[PDB]
Amino acid sequence: MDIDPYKEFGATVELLSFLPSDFFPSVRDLLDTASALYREALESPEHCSPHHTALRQAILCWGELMTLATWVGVNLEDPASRDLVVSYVNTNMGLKFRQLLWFHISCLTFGRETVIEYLVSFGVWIRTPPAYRPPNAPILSTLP
Amino acid sequence: MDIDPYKEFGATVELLSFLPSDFFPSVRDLLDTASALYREALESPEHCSPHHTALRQAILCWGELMTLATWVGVNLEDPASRDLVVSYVNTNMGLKFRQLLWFHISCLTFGRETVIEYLVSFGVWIRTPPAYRPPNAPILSTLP
Amino acid sequence: MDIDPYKEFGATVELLSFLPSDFFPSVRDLLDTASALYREALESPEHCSPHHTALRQAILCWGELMTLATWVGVNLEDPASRDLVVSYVNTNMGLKFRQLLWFHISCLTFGRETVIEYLVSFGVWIRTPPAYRPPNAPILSTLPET
Amino acid sequence: MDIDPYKEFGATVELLSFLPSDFFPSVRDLLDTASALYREALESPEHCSPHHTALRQAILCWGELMTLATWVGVNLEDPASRDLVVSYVNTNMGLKFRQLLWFHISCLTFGRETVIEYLVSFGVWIRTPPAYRPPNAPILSTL
Amino acid sequence: MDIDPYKEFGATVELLSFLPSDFFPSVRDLLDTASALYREALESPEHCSPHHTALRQAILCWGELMTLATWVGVNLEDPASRDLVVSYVNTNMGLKFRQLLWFHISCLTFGRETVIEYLVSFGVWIRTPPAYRPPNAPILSTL
Amino acid sequence: MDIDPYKEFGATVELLSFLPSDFFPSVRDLLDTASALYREALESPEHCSPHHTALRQAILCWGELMTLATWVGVNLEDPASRDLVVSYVNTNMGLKFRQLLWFHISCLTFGRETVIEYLVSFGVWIRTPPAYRPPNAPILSTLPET
Repeated sequence: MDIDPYKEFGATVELLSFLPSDFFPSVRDLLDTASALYREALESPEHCSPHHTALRQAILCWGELMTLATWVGVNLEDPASRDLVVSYVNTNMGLKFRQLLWFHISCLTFGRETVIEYLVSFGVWIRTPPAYRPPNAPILSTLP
Repeated sequence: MDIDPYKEFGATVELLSFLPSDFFPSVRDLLDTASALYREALESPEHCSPHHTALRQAILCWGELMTLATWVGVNLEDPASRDLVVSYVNTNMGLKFRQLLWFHISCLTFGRETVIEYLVSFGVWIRTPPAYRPPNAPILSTLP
Repeated sequence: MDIDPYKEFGATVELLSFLPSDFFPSVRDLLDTASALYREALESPEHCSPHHTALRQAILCWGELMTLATWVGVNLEDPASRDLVVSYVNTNMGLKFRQLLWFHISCLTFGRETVIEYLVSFGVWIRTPPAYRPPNAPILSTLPET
Repeated sequence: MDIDPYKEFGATVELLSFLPSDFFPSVRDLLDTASALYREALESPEHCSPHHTALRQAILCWGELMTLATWVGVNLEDPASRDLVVSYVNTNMGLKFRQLLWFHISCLTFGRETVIEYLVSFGVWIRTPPAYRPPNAPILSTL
Repeated sequence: MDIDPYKEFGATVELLSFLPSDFFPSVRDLLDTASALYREALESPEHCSPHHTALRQAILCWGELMTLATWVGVNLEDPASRDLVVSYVNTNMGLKFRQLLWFHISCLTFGRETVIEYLVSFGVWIRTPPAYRPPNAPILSTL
Repeated sequence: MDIDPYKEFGATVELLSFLPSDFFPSVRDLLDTASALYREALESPEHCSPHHTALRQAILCWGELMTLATWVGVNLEDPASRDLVVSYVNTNMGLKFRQLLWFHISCLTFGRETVIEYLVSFGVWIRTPPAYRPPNAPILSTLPET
């Protein structure tokens, strides 16, 4: 099996792997934004859009990892391996979760084509020397 | 946040929690069946159906848990906590994964309404005393 | 005040008395069925039918007895008395509770006319000696004609 | 299963919490009024309103509860246990029966909206300080 | 900036000066009635009337005031100061809250013109000499 | 009782929480702005819009706290207690007062949709690391299309 999580939405792992790994925001901010903007539609009994299904699945899965961390924070005596597993869970899967949440939340708000164009724009802007690029980096916005 | 993984497809956690916990098949059989029957459509660049997106997400997530188990099978010295975490990962999340995979694979093949009717049928059939129920339990099939 | 639970629904008590005592499912199975199949409709602020209203009163009449069962545990300092009370409440009233729930849920799930026909047919089967009786009793299901 | 006894009739336990428990009449009076005003209807072969179904089921539950006292009277071998259970049954489980009977008799006699408005108005009377509260409490009438 | 709390609803502080301060009910009753009659509407995602906006803002201000007592309880190091401020907050600033809550609940229940007429009529009753004043004060009803 | 000030106006608290604490003007500047721009409309006997009614309650809720500030001065004979009370009242409640006034006055002066769009856009700018962030933050203004 080879399931690419971005192949049905028109992107790839390489494209999202184009931008540096520190450009994505924290998990808490993403969850706050999602709850603030789309909770109603995320909890309805409707196939609102293909993005809603993916977001629901991802949040449901993250809940189980959180419960696992809480359980292993009690059931396990040794604090050495406990800390190691906690850090692993909060870093390795956290990066992927951050990328997926960022992509889906941005595509719901600004539209998928705009996000796919912005990826290419920022990737090129960040690699050309500074003296020959515009001083202001691109940013997603709605007001003119 | 309250995301029910079955609310957009017309079911609930209670309904799927109606049938006993031992009725679902193993993970390996489900993966074999999925690979045999729908790999082509699962790997295309198309929003084939809302079920394909959920299956892709679930398989992608299960891959990370498998990689985590492999990593902790080496990086961790103590075999006591290692075994505990391995068993936890292979049981607690395994049950949920089995339920979700069974539901989606059955709904792709036989249709969602048929699976929702079969749930109710089997749940009632299993609770009435034996002397007053038909000796043959219901089963999903295609041939007459 | 002579009141019969099944008279406004087209049935009677003598019709329902033919069924054997071991025919009915246990209370926990009936509660699980009712929950899983009608939680949303049983909590709505809307009238749905006489069956829903009839069930919404029996469920609460049983819950208060369930609380009474626990109450006597920490007030009555006599194992014999508490055991007798608990067993009486859990058998004598439990049988009627099961019988009522089964009838209402079967009217909900299969239609009322089908339930009445099934009862009429089961009576005949149960009233004949086993020697001349077919080994298998009737089963409840629906028919295309309605 | 989180079921409200009045959710389907346009009220809730919150609204009925306005009235004190010393306001409802005894069981005997409530049963007498029902037997004098609606016996034939309650013994009919069909349903007339959701109120009739509710009253029928409540009266059946109360009768099944009353048989329990008679049983314990002759099957229990201890006086303290033969009295504690009877007192509990006749005092703690009679309050809810009184409230339900009052609500369902009043809704059949005067009308549902009238009962809702009567509760809303009694709340205002009971909330007022004594120095300004009238001496006559609101009452239900159908003249 | 010379703003009247009731200038936009057809009344003034002059009219509300007819009623004595011993006539209004306690805070608990007023909050209970609101929670029992208008909770869902007050938690809605849109405005229904100017009364809902006023009630929302007043309840928020009251809650922010209530947190102050809890804070002073654990951050003040003196008993006299830990009591004087609490007494002030709970006695001097509760009167206005009671008046506003009474006005806004009564206008939603019975209607604005009814409240204005009720105030005008209560003035006449309170102004009369005792030797001729009736024993029953006017009351608001919706039967 | 869960009540949110900005829910009937199309916004939320999490949306407004992104703005930094030093973004808002001081209380005296907001009061001067409100006076100079809407004294007549805020004293009229007519309903004008939900914004005017919302402001007319907050102004009085703040004035009584302002009076309370003075009252404790001539009753509490303890510099520490009075200073703690005054500072708490003038900071903790002052921040919320400023945040509410700014939002309502900005909805009055620029239109509500513009305010919501500006908040949505400012969040994105503030959520990115400074290294990849343009030096200048967005500014609030109106556009011909409406």
